[PDB]
Amino acid sequence: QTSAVQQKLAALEKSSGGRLGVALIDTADNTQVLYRGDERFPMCGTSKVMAAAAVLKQSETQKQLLNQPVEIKPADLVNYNPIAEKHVNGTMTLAELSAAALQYSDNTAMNKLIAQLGGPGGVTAFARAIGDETFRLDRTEPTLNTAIPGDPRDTTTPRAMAQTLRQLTLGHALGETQRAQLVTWLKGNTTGAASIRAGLPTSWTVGDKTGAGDYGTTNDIAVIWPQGRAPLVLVTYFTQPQQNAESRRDVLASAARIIAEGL
Ligand SMILES: CO/N=C(\C(=O)N[C@@H]1C(=O)N2C(C(=O)O)=C(COC(C)=O)CS[C@H]12)c1csc(N)n1
Repeated sequence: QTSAVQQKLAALEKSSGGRLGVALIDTADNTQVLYRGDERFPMCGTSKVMAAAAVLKQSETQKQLLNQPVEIKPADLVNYNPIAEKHVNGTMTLAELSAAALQYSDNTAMNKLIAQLGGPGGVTAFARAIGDETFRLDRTEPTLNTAIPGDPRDTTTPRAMAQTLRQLTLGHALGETQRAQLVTWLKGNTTGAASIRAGLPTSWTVGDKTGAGDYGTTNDIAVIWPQGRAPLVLVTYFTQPQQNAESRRDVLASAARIIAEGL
């Protein structure tokens, strides 16, 4: 059985030609609205939130960890390194790496976060530690974005990622200082204007992390503070049947617009 919300999302999905996954959590009453909420989707860059959060968790017991400089070698650079390329034969702190990964989608920066955690398995272990039983990170950048049909690697479900993003940004999966830091990073994201943000009232404060990959995979996860009501968490995942499909950030904006109706 479906609600009008789910029917609108299904119609959007059909018109888009792809596969859409949505999870909304309204913290006013802890209700969820889901569309393909328990299907796996390739996370691509939305996985950078889990890696940054894992390092924040480490820093709760290692207080200067975020300010630890990490060497950036020429050999570290991968396919998209807008911030890290400014620091080749130099350093970035774990805070700077987190900001670059989250706010500029820097893939080299993500690889340093992954390395700090001991590899993709370290990121997954953090996910399990905060109660996310679904998330899995298997690969480093750039191959974690291959988004191959049927491939379980580097996937999660909309429901799981929404629950986790809520716990990280509004709940207490992290310490208070670290939660605030993650919120600050997400709020300052530079890559999200055309995605969930484009489908929501401009007066709402939004923190988000985008992701993109092959199969026209177009993703965004967001924490949302509407004017005068409890915050929301929204995950919108989208992927398409053919490997070189075009990005569709408009589909994410449309999904957000549908979800926002009545709120
Ligand atoms: C093998 O890797 N292939 C990638 C890829 O690097 N995806 C990563 C990902 O997510 N990224 C983000 C991200 O984390 O959102 C953005 C966003 O950056 C900007 C400026 O908005 C830039 S691409 C990078 C890819 C991307 S699209 C396609 N067919 N493939």
